[PDB]
Amino acid sequence: MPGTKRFQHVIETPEPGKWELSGYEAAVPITEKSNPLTQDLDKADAENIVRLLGQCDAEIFQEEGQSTYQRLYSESILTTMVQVAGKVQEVLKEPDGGLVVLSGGGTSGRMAFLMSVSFNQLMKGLGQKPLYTYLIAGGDRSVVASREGTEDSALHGIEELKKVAAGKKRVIVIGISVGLSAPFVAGQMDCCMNNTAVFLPVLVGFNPVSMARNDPIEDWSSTFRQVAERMQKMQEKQKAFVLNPAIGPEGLSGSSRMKGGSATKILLETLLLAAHKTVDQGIAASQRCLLEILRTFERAHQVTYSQSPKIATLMKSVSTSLEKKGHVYLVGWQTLGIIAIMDGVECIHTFGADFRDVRGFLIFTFSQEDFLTSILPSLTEIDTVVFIFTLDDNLTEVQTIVEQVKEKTNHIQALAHSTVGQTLPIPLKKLFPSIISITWPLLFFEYEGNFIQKFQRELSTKWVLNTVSTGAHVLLGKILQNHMLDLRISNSKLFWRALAMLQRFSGQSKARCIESLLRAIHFPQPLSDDIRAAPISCHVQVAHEKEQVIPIALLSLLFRCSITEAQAHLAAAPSVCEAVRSALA
Ligand SMILES: C[C@H]1COCCN1C[C@H]1CN(S(=O)(=O)c2cccs2)CCN1c1ccc([C@@](C)(O)C(F)(F)F)cc1
Ligand SMILES: O=P(O)(O)OC[C@@H](O)[C@@H](O)[C@H](O)[C@@H](O)CO
Repeated sequence: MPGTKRFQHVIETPEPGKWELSGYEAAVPITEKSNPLTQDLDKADAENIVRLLGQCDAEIFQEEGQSTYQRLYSESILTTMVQVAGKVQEVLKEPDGGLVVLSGGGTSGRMAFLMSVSFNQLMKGLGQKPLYTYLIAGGDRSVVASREGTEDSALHGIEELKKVAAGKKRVIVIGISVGLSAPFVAGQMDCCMNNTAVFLPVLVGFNPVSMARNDPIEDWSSTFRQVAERMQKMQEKQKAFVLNPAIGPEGLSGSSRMKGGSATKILLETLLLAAHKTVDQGIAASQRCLLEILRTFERAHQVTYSQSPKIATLMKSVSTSLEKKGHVYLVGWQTLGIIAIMDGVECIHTFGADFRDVRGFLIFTFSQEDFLTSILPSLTEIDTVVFIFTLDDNLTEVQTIVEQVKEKTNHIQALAHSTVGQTLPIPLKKLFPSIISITWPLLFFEYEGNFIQKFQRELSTKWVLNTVSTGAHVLLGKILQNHMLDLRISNSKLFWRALAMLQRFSGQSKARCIESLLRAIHFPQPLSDDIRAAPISCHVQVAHEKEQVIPIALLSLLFRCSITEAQAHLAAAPSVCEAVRSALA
């Protein structure tokens, strides 16, 4: 029938009580799963939220139990990390005609950017030509923009790869897709297997290959799963690699910007840094060198979340500023500035928030005075302003801007990284009464710009900002249990996540859920056979432009009513959340 092909991969909705027994839950990719720890995230208070998300983040370092999926510390994974460092080494010995690409969509693309900068610095600091570069779905401007739609083309990913692999003789392509999902990466990886003489594909994500994405890609013949299954066979001959530990579900279901983006840096910084740090020693990469670095990243989480109460407080101030109708400014220096901007942008698609709601700033890339003349005047009693810096930064540029921001605002908490024994100038820096001081041990670093210190600090800032941006929105009641129900469908994965949320919350059949979603997307047009049979990209392109698609679809189903009736009910209610929750009662 019309649509049977498009929706063939959709598993039927199970009867109540058989969600486990039907085999449905076992087929939900780890990355999309409901994290049991956060079943009541929507009820947790600020302090609980910090705790629940700290716990979730800790899962990245949890070891493999006794049958079960491999994890970061499992020997299969560390062995693979070693073999990849090794391949990275061959290139590093032979920089002429060598390149190393880090590629991903969305937050994977953002992580790829940071890491390619860092390792480019490191080879500069040694006076070697930079061998690294990034590739992000939608070109360079996707780094600091919400552009969720650009990950859905495999030809675009291959094109970008073609641009950059120029007339190189030896290219390593690290395809990063947390969900082993993005069509952007799948075609990069497949292209690589078709020219092994030059390309070496390495795929990074956090699903087992048997849960890799398997619905058709509109511009490509193979699925991500097939691609990944074939790379896995190539790994026996060391011609492709898959690096895919389970780190457990996200605390907000499917929000791979969080653990996924964290585990991406942890995993790839660890392995790249081992590789460099051991080439110049005339030693192979070994599990032992990786381990040192992993354990440092694991200390970094303990260090970070020991500041929990102050993280919770900052969340309560971010949440208030937004509950009223203020704005939140995230102001930071060098790469923490960027991480800040990345965080604020992700809030647009993640929570349906305006670009002003949580915005990042680097010293998007504004000057001391420029920020002072331009942005400073727009501030107000109710806003929250966050400063994010090292004691190594230029604290005279820092102290100025806080001086000036104190005038027009008082909610100004801050996030300061220091190596132990450094002191915070102005002991009357009770400009910041209750700072977030993260103090780091002394570690032995033989490289120039202390990269392990950079990586620690970036990760810890990432975690604080992610937990804050995310907690602030849950407190406002925008999250339903641990699901973001009212997302904007802006790519095929989101379209599938929407369909899944409909099955999970209504309990009704696949055909009904699908019908209600398409009716909601295409209203006021009725369901035709063309619409039913359309590529998912047509549904996406229409939904992207609307509001409350998913909640309307769900109300239609719960009330067993039309779209006209569900839209009128939604308008009768005080809020979307209240409409939905009271309909769920
Ligand atoms: C639509 C459902 C059921 O049929 C198979 C597809 N399922 C959706 C899964 C996976 N999709 S995906 O195909 O884009 C993908 C595969 C691999 C990486 S992405 C994404 C969303 N999925 C999903 C999401 C949420 C659920 C929930 C909502 O049931 C819960 F979060 F609770 F698990 C279930 C499945
Ligand atoms: O790395 P993946 O699974 O290919 O996901 C790629 C992107 O969709 C993802 O990073 C998304 O932009 C974030 O908003 C998820 O919280």
